[PDB]
Amino acid sequence: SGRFSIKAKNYFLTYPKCDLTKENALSQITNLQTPTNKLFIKICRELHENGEPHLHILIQFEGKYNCTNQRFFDLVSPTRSAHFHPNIQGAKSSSDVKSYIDKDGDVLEWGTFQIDGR
Repeated sequence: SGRFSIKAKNYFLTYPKCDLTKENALSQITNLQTPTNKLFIKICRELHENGEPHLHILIQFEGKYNCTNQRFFDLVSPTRSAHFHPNIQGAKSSSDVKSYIDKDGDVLEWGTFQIDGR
């Protein structure tokens, strides 16, 4: 009846068993346009206990972005003719992002984050 429409300032992409690198995702994500504006970009890789390679992404736009289409975050393999459909998730938190941001460790840092208000 309804449609998939997400509206949040924070968005998290999850790629299950995705052999996609942070560089490719960083380039694709970075090259990924938005109706708002891309501020900070945090890409961290994580492997599941299932032995499947997972990737984590955390971006924060200056304004609330409407992710009512899972075609924008559509990442494909630039080395293989395979497409991947990441799961878009809206962070109901605000600063909580900073908490996770602190949790560094072999990750790609792009852009500069800025918490509006205190």
